[PDB]
Order: sequence, then C-alpha cells, then structure tokens
Amino acid sequence: AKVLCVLYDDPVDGYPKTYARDDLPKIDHYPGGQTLPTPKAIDFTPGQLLGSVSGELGLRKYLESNGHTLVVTSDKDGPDSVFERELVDADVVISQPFWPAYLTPERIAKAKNLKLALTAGIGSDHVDLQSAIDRNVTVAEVTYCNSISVAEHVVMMILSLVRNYLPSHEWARKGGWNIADCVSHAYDLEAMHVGTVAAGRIGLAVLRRLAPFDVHLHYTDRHRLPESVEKELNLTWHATREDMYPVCDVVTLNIPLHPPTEHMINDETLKLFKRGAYIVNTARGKLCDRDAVARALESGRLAGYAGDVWFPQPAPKDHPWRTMPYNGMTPHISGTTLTAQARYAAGTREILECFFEGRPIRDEYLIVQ
Amino acid sequence: AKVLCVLYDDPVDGYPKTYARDDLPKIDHYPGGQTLPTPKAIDFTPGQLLGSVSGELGLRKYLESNGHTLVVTSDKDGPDSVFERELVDADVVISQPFWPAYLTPERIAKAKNLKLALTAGIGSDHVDLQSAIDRNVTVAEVTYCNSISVAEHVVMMILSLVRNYLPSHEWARKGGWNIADCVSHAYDLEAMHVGTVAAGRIGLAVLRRLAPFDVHLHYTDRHRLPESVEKELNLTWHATREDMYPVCDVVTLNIPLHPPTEHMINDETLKLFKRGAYIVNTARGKLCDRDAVARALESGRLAGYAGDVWFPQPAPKDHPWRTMPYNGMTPHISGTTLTAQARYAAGTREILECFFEGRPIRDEYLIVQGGALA
Repeated sequence: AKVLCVLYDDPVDGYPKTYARDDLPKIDHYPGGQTLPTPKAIDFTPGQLLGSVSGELGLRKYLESNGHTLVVTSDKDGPDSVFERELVDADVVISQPFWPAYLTPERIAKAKNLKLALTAGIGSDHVDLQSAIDRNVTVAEVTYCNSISVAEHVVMMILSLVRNYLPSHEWARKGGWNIADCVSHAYDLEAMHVGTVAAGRIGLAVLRRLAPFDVHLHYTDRHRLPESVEKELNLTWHATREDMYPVCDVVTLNIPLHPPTEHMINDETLKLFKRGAYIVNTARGKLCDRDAVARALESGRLAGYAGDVWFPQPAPKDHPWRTMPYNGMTPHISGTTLTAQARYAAGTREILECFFEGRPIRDEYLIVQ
Repeated sequence: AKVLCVLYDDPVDGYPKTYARDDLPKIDHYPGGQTLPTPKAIDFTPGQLLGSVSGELGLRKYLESNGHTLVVTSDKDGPDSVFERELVDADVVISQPFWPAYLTPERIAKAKNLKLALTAGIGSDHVDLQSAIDRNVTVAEVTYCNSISVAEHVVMMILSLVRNYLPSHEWARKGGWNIADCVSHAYDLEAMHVGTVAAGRIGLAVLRRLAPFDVHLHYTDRHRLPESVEKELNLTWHATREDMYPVCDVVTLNIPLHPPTEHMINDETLKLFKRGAYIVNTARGKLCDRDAVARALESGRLAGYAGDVWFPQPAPKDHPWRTMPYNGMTPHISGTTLTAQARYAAGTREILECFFEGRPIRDEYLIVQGGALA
C-alpha cells in the first residue's frame, strides 16, 4: 500500500539532534478511563520531533519493512502541490490539524485508491465526511491525544493575560525594571469569574485546573455536566452564551465552529462583556470577528486576548492579532507539544497496524467507516 | 507624627488616568481563616495604582487631616537622598519589599524618633530586627496580603517554561509561524514531578493549584504538613532538599533566604537535578548562583528558569538572567499586582489607625513589639 503523510516543516535550524529531556512522564489513561494508544511497537523515542517532515511520525521503518511506500511532504496546498500529485494512487492519507491536508470532495474524487483518511491529532474539519462515506473511505482520529495539552495552554494564557506576564517579561528581556509599568495592567486571577463556552474534554479539563485558583466557575453547553461534577466544582450553568458573558471576568472558548457560531464574538456581543474582560480562544479563529476583537482591545472593552487559532491559518505576516494591544497569541501549536506528538504518533501506528492486519480500529478512534 | 513612606516610581508615561477594569473581586478571607484587612475607612478605590509615588498608598488625606506629616518618595538611598534626610525625625517608616527602604542598624540609630517600621507587603527582610528590639520599635507587616499573588505567578511561570510559551509568543509577534521551532522545546506539564522546597503560605497555595494538572507533587520543609493535607494533595515528603531534587521535573523555591540557603542552587547541587529540569524561584535571587544557572541552561542541565527575584536587585541592565536561554524572568512584581496593592494599602491604614489610636495591632501583623513577639 501507499501511505501519503503530510507534516509541517522542520525547524529553520534543521531537524533537532538533541532534546531538552530524555523521556516523557508515564500516563495510563485519559480522564474518564480511555487508555492511551496501544500500538504493537514503536520505532521512535517518545520526546522526539515526530510531526515535522523529518520526523515522519516514526512510520517509515514499519511501513517499508511490510512492503508499503511512505511519501512525506509539507507541500500540501493547491492543484500543483506534491500532495495532490501523490494523492491519485494513495491508499492512506495522514495529516495533522496543525498542517492539514484538506480532503475536499474534488480531492476525494481523484483519490481513486483512498481507503483510510487518518487524522494524526483530533477531529476531521479538513475532511468532507459525506464524500468519504460515499467512497467507503475510513476516517479516523487519535481521540483525546491532546485535549489536556490544549487545556494547559488555556490556563497558562488566562494567567498570563490577567497578570500581564508578557509585557512584564519584555521589560526584563530589554534591560528595564519598570515595576509600575509592569503592574498598572496586572491583577490576580483569584476570585474572578471564569466561564467556558463548552465543557467537553478540553473545557472540563480547564474547569478542573481553574478550581483551586478559587475563581468562580461558569459554563454553558448543550449537555449539563453530571450534577456531582457541577457540585464538586461549584459550577454555575448558563442556558445561553449571552446569559454567561455579562458576569464573567474571563471567557474561554472551547466550542466547535459552525455557521451558527461563526463570528459569535463580534462588535455586538462584545458589548455584553464586562469592561476589561479577558478572552482566551484555542478552539477556532473564526469564532471571533477578527477586527472586532482588535477594536475591543484598542478601546479597553477587553483587557486581553490570547489563543493559538487564527483566521486565516497560517496567519499572514500582517495579521492584526499579532500586534494588537494586550494579546497573548502563539501560532497554532497547543496540541502539538512533543508530549502530544508521541501520543498521536503511537495512535497513528496503532490504527495503521489494525488497518493493514484486518483487525478492528478502536470504536473511539472511528469517525466514519 | 511624621510618616516617611518610600514607594517606587510612577509609570514612565505618567501616573495612570484610567484602568483596565472598574473593580476587584470580593474576597472574604485568606486560606486558613485570616480576614482581609479591616481599616475603619479607605480613601482609595480598590484597583488604583497605590504602590507608586503618586499613589501614596491612599494615605495622605487620612494623615494630614489628623495633623500628621507624610513624606512620599522613591529617592531612598544615599546621604543626600530624601529618605535618609527625612529619616532622622520620622516616627513611622513605610515601604514595600519591591522598593525597600532599608532599616539597617546604622539607619535605625540615626532615626531618633522611630517608633513603627511598617512593611506595606509581607516580611521584614529589609529591617534589622535586633536593632528594632533594642530601640523598642514596633515592626509590622500586612500578613498574607500577596501570598496568593506569588503562587499564581509561580504556576504561570511553570506552565510557560514547560510549554515554551515565551519564544512561541514571539514567533507570533514577529510575523512568523514556525510550528516546529515553537514545539521542539515544548512539553505538557501533566504527570511531571513537581517539588516545592518549602510549603508555607505560598508553597501550599502552589501545591493546591498544581494538583489538578495531574502532576506528582513533592515537598520538603523543616516539618511535615498535616497528614490530611498530604493525603488530599497526594504529597510525597522528603526530609532534605537533596533527596527531593533527583526525582523532580520541576522545582519551585518558596523558602526564606538565610546563610544555610544562600547559593543552595549551585554547580554542585545542580548535578543532582534531572537533566532538563525546570526551576522557578520567586523567593530570593541569591538562592541560586547566578552564573551556575546560566551555565546549566547553556548545557541543557536545566530546560528553563523563571522567577521575579534577582541578585542584585534592581537587576543591572546587563544581568545575564535577562537574556540567557529559556528564561521566563519578570522584574520583581509578583506580589504588587493592583489586587495585592489594594489589600496592603488597606492593611497599612488599619495598622496606622491602631497605632495612632493606641489600639492593639493584630497579633498576626506583629513581627516585633518590645521583643520578637509575632
């Protein structure tokens, strides 16, 4: 079989030769009991850079020793890309949401041999699901592989925005001291009201991490959490997002993007936020009207905005979120720490082993089959 | 009476005329039950910049309307400085640990009228306690006023070092994307081993905040915490610092500075650390040998270092911790957020009211009174 694997570029200084640490913490399961991936074997050392082109998700030696071909590329966009040319006879397509190889209906139509569309990561927004089903393409993901990674990123950003960490660090880096300049925009997080717009795997993990900071926790969702969880975390539930915003000092968005949520944060709804509110958004960039957020930070409606998701993605060099006041942006990276990469590289191998050996892929990995 | 109050400078663009928010969250007590300050009144709006010279800790109207004198200055060092000149007849001296007016034995000797040395903040590191005892000077602090503020700072820095936040943010700020450059030094915190070198008010608050990140918690201290605390946080106890280091992915220092802890982190003890360990230090800069930390980050013995305390302080412009690899430094600010300032400005007034009215100052505020009776 032919495996076509799209990954992002190596570091500018080249694929790393050394790493900061020698191993990764051992984890038995995810919250709720799902076990971590169980491939028969791995050809990588957990902690290596696996999601760049030279990392190959540690797949080459398993595939080639079993008679398969592996084509790795970062050239994924447009009809002229390496991905599009190799797609026509690829049996398996693999990519990460952090550098996604889109499986449009047009591409699925030309992918005459396509049997498996594998997300090395979470989700399937880059895959046209009905076209995949109609063509008997299996679509699978490494469920839960980086939900905790994103939640850590969220809480880190909440703390950094509220305490004015990033300008403070710049004063130190540039040789200043400037105590009053650091803290004239700096507060404690303690006893603030924090709300999450969804409470799935990420949102729940965020709520649990926020609780011992003694904040007042709010959330909105379609499904209320179990009453025992609301009670142990002292949660206030809101039926609508609009009912939650006016009471929150901090709002974190952990909800999927669809037309009814596209630009749900705009000039009109920002009017509902407390003056000086903070927003953290690691879900999707298009949840926020780009220029409305920037306008809210210029006026002081918001006291900070941070996240790792942008529209468009990758963000152009001139994207205004890069330089607007009191931003805590990073590039799209939260779920591709070396820790998360080890999990979803192992999960990718587990799925491939099942697929090639004719054994069932985990139910929780399957999206459509 | 004459009150001499040393504060840090206003922002370079001037004292702020607006603030990012309109009020502060309400908090009833500190962990363990100590109530927040209870002055009879305050002449400031909580959230204002109170620890700079123009903020005056909100004290001027209260002191002057009661016949007192108030001198506020940031000019605190040297024989011609405002502080040294006004010290000779001051009844009360107030300063913050973030810009401390040192009360050495020599200065206390020259302060002919000194009756009260008030820390607008926590501690008394800048005050010679024996001189205060010998001269019957009361020494007081606004206990607990920013212990939580520092703990937040610590966990924020732990997350930022582990996940490589600060270089990642700059790739974004500078117009890049560079996913692999961001994450080739980036990990999750989950299930790492984190140890604190003391577990007092700050260290315990750090442990509680770290627990739901599903890390493995370690600590050492002079005495063990109550078993009920160890169990609820699943703590591993270590009798010595040296026994704790080799097992920790992250070590946070929350211990006071004394001769036995000076340079406790050095080229020799760093050999005990896991390769790629992270250190966060909001206690005092001289706990860590300056160049040993820088050497450990160049070699990879440490994968990151962050904190807000430096040696010396203020850090000179060329201080190597400012630019060494994988640092998360800030200036000395963790316990002077606007939130903490409201608490210790209120606490400062409460103590002053008691002192001038001849009412007892809270036992928990007292460091010295006649003798070292906290």
